[PDB]
Amino acid sequence: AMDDEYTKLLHDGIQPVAAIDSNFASFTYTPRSLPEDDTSMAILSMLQDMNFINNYKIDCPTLARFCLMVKKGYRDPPYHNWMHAFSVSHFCYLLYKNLELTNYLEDIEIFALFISCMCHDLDHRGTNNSFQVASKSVLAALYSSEGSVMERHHFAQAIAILNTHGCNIFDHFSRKDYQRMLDLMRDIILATDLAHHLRIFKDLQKMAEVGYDRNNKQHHRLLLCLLMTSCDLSDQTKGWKTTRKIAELIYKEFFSQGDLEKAMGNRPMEMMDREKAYIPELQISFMEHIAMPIYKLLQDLFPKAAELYERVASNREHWTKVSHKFTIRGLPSNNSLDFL
Ligand SMILES: CCCOc1cncc2nnc(-c3cnn(C)c3-c3ccc(CC)cc3)n12
Ligand SMILES: [Mg+2]
Ligand SMILES: [Zn+2]
Repeated sequence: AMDDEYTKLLHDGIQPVAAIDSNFASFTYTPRSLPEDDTSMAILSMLQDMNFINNYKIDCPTLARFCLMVKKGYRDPPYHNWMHAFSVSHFCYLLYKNLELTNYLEDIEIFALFISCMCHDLDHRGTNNSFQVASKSVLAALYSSEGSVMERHHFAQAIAILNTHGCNIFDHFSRKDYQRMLDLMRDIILATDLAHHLRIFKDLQKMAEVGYDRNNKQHHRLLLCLLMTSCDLSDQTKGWKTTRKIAELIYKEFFSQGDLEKAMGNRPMEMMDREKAYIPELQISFMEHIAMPIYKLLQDLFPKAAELYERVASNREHWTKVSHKFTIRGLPSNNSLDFL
Protein backbone atom coordinates (compact mmCIF):
# COMPACT_ATOMS: atom_id res chain seq x y z
CA ALA A 1 0.00 0.00 0.00
CA MET A 2 3.08 2.25 -0.52
CA ASP A 3 2.64 3.79 -4.00
CA ASP A 4 -1.05 3.21 -3.71
CA GLU A 5 -0.17 5.71 -0.96
CA TYR A 6 1.41 8.57 -2.84
CA THR A 7 -1.40 8.40 -5.44
CA LYS A 8 -4.33 8.61 -3.06
CA LEU A 9 -2.53 11.21 -1.00
CA LEU A 10 -1.95 13.42 -4.07
CA HIS A 11 -5.02 12.99 -6.38
CA ASP A 12 -7.94 13.04 -3.90
CA GLY A 13 -8.63 16.26 -2.06
CA ILE A 14 -7.14 17.08 1.29
CA GLN A 15 -9.89 16.31 3.87
CA PRO A 16 -11.15 19.19 6.00
CA VAL A 17 -9.68 18.84 9.53
CA ALA A 18 -13.16 18.75 11.07
CA ALA A 19 -14.07 15.79 8.93
CA ILE A 20 -11.13 13.86 10.48
CA ASP A 21 -12.75 14.00 13.90
CA SER A 22 -15.18 16.58 15.33
CA ASN A 23 -12.74 17.19 18.16
CA PHE A 24 -9.54 17.12 15.99
CA ALA A 25 -8.62 20.67 16.90
CA SER A 26 -9.10 20.52 20.72
CA PHE A 27 -6.55 19.95 23.49
CA THR A 28 -8.43 16.79 24.57
CA TYR A 29 -7.94 15.09 21.20
CA THR A 30 -5.44 12.16 21.32
CA PRO A 31 -3.68 12.10 17.93
CA ARG A 32 -2.43 8.57 18.56
CA SER A 33 -6.03 7.43 18.27
CA LEU A 34 -5.91 8.11 14.50
CA PRO A 35 -4.88 5.01 12.46
CA GLU A 36 -1.31 5.29 11.26
CA ASP A 37 -2.67 4.82 7.75
CA ASP A 38 -4.45 8.19 7.97
CA THR A 39 -1.68 10.31 9.50
CA SER A 40 -0.09 11.56 6.27
CA MET A 41 -3.46 12.80 5.07
CA ALA A 42 -3.92 14.39 8.49
CA ILE A 43 -0.59 16.23 8.26
CA LEU A 44 -1.82 17.70 4.98
CA SER A 45 -5.20 18.69 6.43
CA MET A 46 -3.44 20.64 9.18
CA LEU A 47 -1.06 22.29 6.68
CA GLN A 48 -4.06 23.29 4.54
CA ASP A 49 -6.03 24.43 7.61
CA MET A 50 -3.07 26.52 8.73
CA ASN A 51 -3.06 27.86 5.16
CA PHE A 52 0.64 27.18 4.41
CA ILE A 53 -0.05 25.18 1.21
CA ASN A 54 -2.13 27.93 -0.49
CA ASN A 55 -0.03 30.65 1.19
CA TYR A 56 3.37 29.55 -0.16
CA LYS A 57 2.07 27.98 -3.39
CA ILE A 58 3.68 24.71 -2.35
CA ASP A 59 3.67 21.93 -4.91
CA CYS A 60 1.02 19.47 -3.72
CA PRO A 61 3.10 16.68 -5.40
CA THR A 62 6.21 18.05 -3.59
CA LEU A 63 4.33 18.40 -0.26
CA ALA A 64 2.66 14.99 -0.36
CA ARG A 65 6.04 13.50 -1.40
CA PHE A 66 7.74 15.41 1.50
CA CYS A 67 5.31 13.97 4.00
CA LEU A 68 5.76 10.34 2.92
CA MET A 69 9.52 10.72 2.83
CA VAL A 70 9.46 12.17 6.38
CA LYS A 71 7.27 9.27 7.60
CA LYS A 72 9.64 6.79 5.94
CA GLY A 73 12.64 8.41 7.56
CA TYR A 74 11.60 7.09 10.93
CA ARG A 75 12.58 3.64 12.17
CA ASP A 76 10.37 1.70 14.57
CA PRO A 77 11.74 1.71 18.09
CA PRO A 78 8.94 1.52 20.67
CA TYR A 79 8.73 5.27 21.39
CA HIS A 80 10.72 7.35 18.86
CA ASN A 81 8.87 6.49 15.74
CA TRP A 82 6.54 8.22 13.24
CA MET A 83 3.50 8.20 15.54
CA HIS A 84 5.57 10.20 18.00
CA ALA A 85 6.44 12.72 15.26
CA PHE A 86 2.84 12.79 14.16
CA SER A 87 1.33 13.56 17.56
CA VAL A 88 4.14 16.10 18.19
CA SER A 89 3.21 17.83 14.86
CA HIS A 90 -0.45 17.60 15.80
CA PHE A 91 0.19 19.41 19.11
CA CYS A 92 1.95 22.18 17.23
CA TYR A 93 -1.22 22.48 15.15
CA LEU A 94 -3.27 22.61 18.37
CA LEU A 95 -1.01 25.41 19.70
CA TYR A 96 -1.49 27.40 16.49
CA LYS A 97 -5.29 26.86 16.67
CA ASN A 98 -5.98 27.35 20.36
CA LEU A 99 -3.30 29.88 21.28
CA GLU A 100 -3.43 32.06 18.12
CA LEU A 101 0.25 31.92 17.22
CA THR A 102 -0.10 34.35 14.32
CA ASN A 103 -0.32 37.13 16.91
CA TYR A 104 3.02 36.04 18.37
CA LEU A 105 5.20 34.76 15.57
CA GLU A 106 5.78 35.35 11.87
CA ASP A 107 4.16 32.95 9.39
CA ILE A 108 7.61 31.64 8.50
CA GLU A 109 8.43 30.81 12.13
CA ILE A 110 5.24 28.83 12.58
CA PHE A 111 5.89 26.96 9.31
CA ALA A 112 9.42 26.15 10.49
CA LEU A 113 8.03 24.98 13.87
CA PHE A 114 5.46 22.60 12.34
CA ILE A 115 7.93 21.23 9.91
CA SER A 116 10.67 20.81 12.56
CA CYS A 117 8.08 18.82 14.58
CA MET A 118 7.63 16.39 11.68
CA CYS A 119 11.40 16.00 11.36
CA HIS A 120 12.68 16.43 14.92
CA ASP A 121 13.49 12.74 15.65
CA LEU A 122 14.16 11.46 12.09
CA ASP A 123 16.09 8.20 11.81
CA HIS A 124 16.12 7.78 15.59
CA ARG A 125 17.49 4.34 16.59
CA GLY A 126 16.13 4.08 20.15
CA THR A 127 19.44 5.12 21.69
CA ASN A 128 20.22 8.46 23.32
CA ASN A 129 23.09 10.91 23.13
CA SER A 130 25.32 9.40 25.78
CA PHE A 131 25.06 6.07 23.95
CA GLN A 132 26.34 7.71 20.72
CA VAL A 133 29.34 9.08 22.60
CA ALA A 134 30.10 6.05 24.82
CA SER A 135 29.83 3.68 21.83
CA LYS A 136 31.79 5.95 19.45
CA SER A 137 28.99 5.88 16.90
CA VAL A 138 29.59 7.39 13.46
CA LEU A 139 27.10 10.08 14.49
CA ALA A 140 29.30 10.98 17.47
CA ALA A 141 32.24 10.84 14.98
CA LEU A 142 30.79 13.56 12.78
CA TYR A 143 29.23 15.77 15.48
CA SER A 144 32.08 15.52 17.89
CA SER A 145 32.59 18.84 19.64
CA GLU A 146 29.30 20.29 20.98
CA GLY A 147 26.77 17.61 21.99
CA SER A 148 23.21 17.36 20.65
CA VAL A 149 24.52 14.46 18.57
CA MET A 150 21.12 12.90 17.62
CA GLU A 151 19.48 16.34 17.18
CA ARG A 152 22.29 17.28 14.72
CA HIS A 153 21.51 14.04 12.85
CA HIS A 154 17.72 14.65 12.88
CA PHE A 155 18.38 18.03 11.26
CA ALA A 156 20.86 16.49 8.83
CA GLN A 157 18.20 13.94 7.80
CA ALA A 158 15.61 16.72 7.31
CA ILE A 159 18.11 18.60 5.08
CA ALA A 160 18.69 15.45 2.96
CA ILE A 161 14.96 15.01 2.49
CA LEU A 162 14.42 18.62 1.31
CA ASN A 163 17.33 18.02 -1.07
CA THR A 164 15.72 15.00 -2.63
CA HIS A 165 14.24 15.75 -6.07
CA GLY A 166 10.54 16.51 -5.77
CA CYS A 167 10.74 16.92 -1.94
CA ASN A 168 11.78 20.53 -1.56
CA ILE A 169 8.74 22.21 -0.13
CA PHE A 170 11.02 25.27 0.35
CA ASP A 171 12.19 25.66 -3.24
CA HIS A 172 9.72 28.59 -3.52
CA PHE A 173 11.49 30.78 -0.89
CA SER A 174 13.99 33.45 -1.88
CA ARG A 175 17.57 32.39 -1.21
CA LYS A 176 17.32 34.74 1.77
CA ASP A 177 14.17 33.02 3.12
CA TYR A 178 15.47 29.59 2.27
CA GLN A 179 18.49 30.20 4.53
CA ARG A 180 16.33 31.71 7.22
CA MET A 181 14.11 28.62 7.14
CA LEU A 182 17.08 26.24 7.45
CA ASP A 183 18.56 28.17 10.31
CA LEU A 184 15.10 28.09 11.96
CA MET A 185 14.86 24.29 11.67
CA ARG A 186 18.35 23.81 13.05
CA ASP A 187 17.55 25.96 16.05
CA ILE A 188 14.11 24.39 16.76
CA ILE A 189 15.35 20.82 16.27
CA LEU A 190 18.42 21.50 18.44
CA ALA A 191 16.11 22.79 21.12
CA THR A 192 14.72 19.29 21.48
CA ASP A 193 17.90 18.28 23.31
CA LEU A 194 16.98 18.22 26.98
CA ALA A 195 20.46 19.58 27.72
CA HIS A 196 19.57 22.61 25.59
CA HIS A 197 16.35 23.13 27.52
CA LEU A 198 18.12 23.02 30.89
CA ARG A 199 20.56 25.65 29.62
CA ILE A 200 17.90 28.21 28.61
CA PHE A 201 15.41 27.47 31.37
CA LYS A 202 16.36 30.57 33.39
CA ASP A 203 15.96 32.78 30.26
CA LEU A 204 12.56 31.22 29.65
CA GLN A 205 11.45 32.10 33.23
CA LYS A 206 12.63 35.67 32.69
CA MET A 207 10.68 36.13 29.44
CA ALA A 208 7.56 34.74 31.17
CA GLU A 209 8.14 37.09 34.13
CA VAL A 210 8.59 40.25 32.02
CA GLY A 211 6.20 39.04 29.30
CA TYR A 212 6.66 38.09 25.62
CA ASP A 213 7.66 41.07 23.51
CA ARG A 214 7.00 40.46 19.81
CA ASN A 215 9.60 43.09 18.85
CA ASN A 216 12.22 41.33 20.90
CA LYS A 217 14.13 38.96 18.58
CA GLN A 218 15.47 36.87 21.42
CA HIS A 219 11.91 36.32 22.62
CA HIS A 220 11.02 34.86 19.25
CA ARG A 221 13.90 32.35 19.71
CA LEU A 222 12.91 31.46 23.26
CA LEU A 223 9.21 31.14 22.38
CA LEU A 224 9.94 28.74 19.53
CA CYS A 225 12.15 26.79 21.89
CA LEU A 226 9.52 26.50 24.57
CA LEU A 227 6.77 25.66 22.02
CA MET A 228 8.84 22.88 20.48
CA THR A 229 9.62 21.27 23.84
CA SER A 230 5.89 21.58 24.66
CA CYS A 231 5.27 19.62 21.48
CA ASP A 232 7.91 16.91 22.19
CA LEU A 233 6.20 16.26 25.65
CA SER A 234 2.53 16.73 24.67
CA ASP A 235 1.60 13.07 25.45
CA GLN A 236 1.70 14.15 29.04
CA THR A 237 -1.19 16.59 28.45
CA LYS A 238 -3.75 13.96 27.45
CA GLY A 239 -5.35 11.22 29.64
CA TRP A 240 -3.86 8.94 32.28
CA LYS A 241 -4.08 6.11 29.78
CA THR A 242 -1.79 8.04 27.44
CA THR A 243 0.98 8.73 30.04
CA ARG A 244 0.69 5.12 31.15
CA LYS A 245 1.07 3.82 27.63
CA ILE A 246 3.85 6.29 26.75
CA ALA A 247 5.74 5.07 29.85
CA GLU A 248 5.48 1.49 28.47
CA LEU A 249 7.15 2.46 25.17
CA ILE A 250 9.71 4.83 26.72
CA TYR A 251 10.87 2.19 29.16
CA LYS A 252 10.80 -0.56 26.63
CA GLU A 253 13.18 1.56 24.49
CA PHE A 254 15.43 2.66 27.35
CA PHE A 255 15.75 -0.85 28.74
CA SER A 256 16.91 -2.12 25.35
CA GLN A 257 19.70 0.41 25.23
CA GLY A 258 20.63 -0.66 28.77
CA ASP A 259 20.71 -4.37 27.89
CA LEU A 260 23.03 -3.45 25.01
CA GLU A 261 25.34 -1.29 27.11
CA LYS A 262 25.62 -4.13 29.68
CA ALA A 263 26.57 -6.48 26.84
CA MET A 264 29.29 -4.04 25.69
CA GLY A 265 30.49 -3.78 29.26
CA ASN A 266 29.30 -0.27 29.92
CA ARG A 267 27.25 0.58 32.96
CA PRO A 268 23.83 1.90 32.04
CA MET A 269 22.04 4.81 33.68
CA GLU A 270 19.54 3.47 36.22
CA MET A 271 16.39 4.49 34.23
CA MET A 272 17.76 2.29 31.43
CA ASP A 273 18.61 -0.61 33.70
CA ARG A 274 15.60 -2.88 33.78
CA GLU A 275 17.01 -4.52 36.95
CA LYS A 276 17.25 -1.25 38.89
CA ALA A 277 14.57 1.03 37.40
CA TYR A 278 11.53 1.90 39.49
CA ILE A 279 9.19 3.26 36.86
CA PRO A 280 6.68 5.14 39.13
CA GLU A 281 9.31 7.41 40.77
CA LEU A 282 11.05 7.94 37.46
CA GLN A 283 7.77 9.21 36.02
CA ILE A 284 6.94 11.50 38.97
CA SER A 285 10.44 12.92 38.92
CA PHE A 286 10.22 13.39 35.16
CA MET A 287 6.78 15.01 35.53
CA GLU A 288 7.75 17.18 38.46
CA HIS A 289 11.15 18.24 37.22
CA ILE A 290 10.82 18.41 33.40
CA ALA A 291 7.34 18.43 31.96
CA MET A 292 5.49 20.45 34.63
CA PRO A 293 7.82 23.45 34.44
CA ILE A 294 7.41 23.46 30.65
CA TYR A 295 3.62 23.66 30.81
CA LYS A 296 3.74 26.20 33.70
CA LEU A 297 5.99 28.44 31.63
CA LEU A 298 3.47 27.93 28.82
CA GLN A 299 0.55 28.76 31.11
CA ASP A 300 2.39 31.91 32.22
CA LEU A 301 2.86 33.15 28.67
CA PHE A 302 -0.45 31.80 27.39
CA PRO A 303 -3.42 31.89 29.78
CA LYS A 304 -5.48 29.58 27.47
CA ALA A 305 -2.70 27.01 27.92
CA ALA A 306 -3.68 26.55 31.63
CA GLU A 307 -5.75 23.38 31.09
CA LEU A 308 -2.57 21.67 29.77
CA TYR A 309 -0.51 22.28 32.92
CA GLU A 310 -3.43 21.11 35.09
CA ARG A 311 -3.61 17.93 32.96
CA VAL A 312 0.09 17.36 33.39
CA ALA A 313 -0.18 17.97 37.17
CA SER A 314 -3.18 15.61 37.35
CA ASN A 315 -1.19 12.97 35.48
CA ARG A 316 1.52 13.23 38.13
CA GLU A 317 -0.89 12.72 41.06
CA HIS A 318 -2.11 9.56 39.29
CA TRP A 319 1.45 8.02 39.17
CA THR A 320 1.57 8.81 42.87
CA LYS A 321 -1.62 6.88 43.33
CA VAL A 322 -0.87 3.75 41.34
CA SER A 323 2.69 3.77 42.54
CA HIS A 324 1.97 1.25 45.30
CA LYS A 325 0.88 -1.27 42.61
CA PHE A 326 4.53 -1.82 41.74
CA THR A 327 4.97 -3.79 44.91
CA ILE A 328 3.24 -7.10 44.39
CA ARG A 329 0.57 -7.52 47.07
CA GLY A 330 -1.37 -10.70 47.45
CA LEU A 331 -0.49 -13.29 44.85
CA PRO A 332 0.14 -12.68 41.12
CA SER A 333 -2.82 -13.15 38.78
CA ASN A 334 -2.22 -16.89 38.38
CA ASN A 335 -2.15 -17.57 42.16
CA SER A 336 1.48 -18.61 41.84
CA LEU A 337 4.86 -17.75 43.37
CA ASP A 338 6.80 -19.30 40.48
CA PHE A 339 8.05 -15.89 39.30
CA LEU A 340 10.32 -16.35 42.37
C1 LIG B 1 14.59 12.83 30.22
C2 LIG B 1 14.46 11.33 30.18
C3 LIG B 1 13.05 10.91 30.49
O1 LIG B 1 12.39 10.44 29.32
C4 LIG B 1 11.03 10.50 29.29
C5 LIG B 1 10.33 9.99 30.37
N1 LIG B 1 8.99 10.08 30.37
C6 LIG B 1 8.31 10.62 29.36
C7 LIG B 1 9.02 11.12 28.26
N2 LIG B 1 8.58 11.73 27.13
N3 LIG B 1 9.71 12.03 26.35
C8 LIG B 1 10.77 11.63 27.09
C9 LIG B 1 12.19 11.71 26.52
C10 LIG B 1 12.81 10.51 26.21
N4 LIG B 1 14.01 10.80 25.64
N5 LIG B 1 14.05 12.19 25.56
C11 LIG B 1 15.28 12.72 24.95
C12 LIG B 1 12.94 12.77 26.03
C13 LIG B 1 12.71 14.21 26.09
C14 LIG B 1 12.72 14.85 27.32
C15 LIG B 1 12.48 16.23 27.35
C16 LIG B 1 12.24 16.94 26.18
C17 LIG B 1 12.01 18.43 26.23
C18 LIG B 1 13.37 19.06 26.47
C19 LIG B 1 12.26 16.27 24.96
C20 LIG B 1 12.48 14.91 24.92
N6 LIG B 1 10.37 11.04 28.24
MG1 LIG C 1 14.68 13.92 20.13
ZN1 LIG D 1 10.78 13.74 20.26
